[PDB]
Amino acid sequence: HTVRAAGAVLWRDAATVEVAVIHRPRYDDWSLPKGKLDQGETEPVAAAREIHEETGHTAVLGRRLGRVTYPIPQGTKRVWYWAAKSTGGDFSPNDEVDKLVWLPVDAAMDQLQYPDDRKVLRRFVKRPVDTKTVLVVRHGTAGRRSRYKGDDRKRPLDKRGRAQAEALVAQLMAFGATTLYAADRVRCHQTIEPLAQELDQLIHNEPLLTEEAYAADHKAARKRLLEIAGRPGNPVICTQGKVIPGLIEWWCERAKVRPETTGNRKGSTWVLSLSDGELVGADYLSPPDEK
Ligand SMILES: Nc1nc2c([nH]c(=O)n2[C@H]2C[C@H](O)[C@@H](COP(=O)(O)OP(=O)(O)OP(=O)(O)O)O2)c(=O)[nH]1
Ligand SMILES: Nc1nc2c([nH]c(=O)n2[C@H]2C[C@H](O)[C@@H](COP(=O)(O)O)O2)c(=O)[nH]1
Ligand SMILES: [Mg+2]
Repeated sequence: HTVRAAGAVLWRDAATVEVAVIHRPRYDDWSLPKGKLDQGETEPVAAAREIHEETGHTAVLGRRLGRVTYPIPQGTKRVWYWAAKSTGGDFSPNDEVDKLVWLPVDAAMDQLQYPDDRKVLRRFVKRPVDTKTVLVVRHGTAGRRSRYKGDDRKRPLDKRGRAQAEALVAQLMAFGATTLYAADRVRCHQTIEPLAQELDQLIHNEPLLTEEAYAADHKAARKRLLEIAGRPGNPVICTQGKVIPGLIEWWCERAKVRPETTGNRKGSTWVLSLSDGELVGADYLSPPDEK
């Protein structure tokens, strides 16, 4: 049995940056802020909640930093970790967490007592952390293709897919999503419509990013993805199953980035972290209703 948790290396400008290390009186330990997923929570959403609950800080998650596991009475503790840039707040000591110290990486490495937290911190320092983010989303569940030629331009999300679309709002907001783009198919727009209502933002339509256009002109689709990525803000781009794997593989190869996880499920998300226009992380997140 797995106990699922998420946390973060929370950081701010004083690598050279400072990172947050917390102390818990119950264990007398120094460690990284994290906690267990609530019912229906995704890891990124739980990470942001637990940072806020334990440190008092809000944050924007960036690169994923790997997974740690360890034995507990209920079975196995599984913790996924993110880089998270502080967006403000103040720590106040309590019975759960009584100290929080901000330290440069080198000193935080000596403060952290668990080898796996230090392993996480080593990942953190390996690559840039002041990153901008592109979120590539496969649209949610939308029934089965018809017997017709083509892909069914107007086929909508199904009930489950509508629920994925609602659940993706918290998921994508965890990464500071600000701009919205969708391939020219109804089911792509509908997946990011709840987020569009949240942000009060319009969704930019992307005919170059449909399965049909990608198959006809893959180079145009590649050029467009980079064009979207170069704009200010953190874009969400919702497209289709034949399009994403190729685009992600292409970008990872050009950048020599190795994804730690891989998939292509309806409602899944690739978090693409960019520093100075170069890809430094490609993190595949399960659909929000898949564990
Ligand atoms: N934070 C942390 N605790 C660990 C690690 N390895 C490890 O054996 N422990 C120990 C410390 C505790 O005695 C025990 C359970 O603590 P926990 O932090 O995993 O569980 P919890 O439910 O009290 O805390 P949380 O998961 O809600 O934040 O596991 C680790 O890498 N990080
Ligand atoms: N506070 C605390 N620190 C520990 C433990 N195990 C451990 O290796 N360390 C590290 C981190 C601390 O800097 C130091 C603990 O000494 P002080 O309690 O004097 O700070 O050693 C522990 O159980 N409690
Ligand atoms: Mg905790």
